[PDB]
Amino acid sequence: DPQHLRKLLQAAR
Repeated sequence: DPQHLRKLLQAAR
């Protein structure tokens, strides 16, 4: 589930 890896990466500032 790489889609969520990206989502969480996108979550970090």
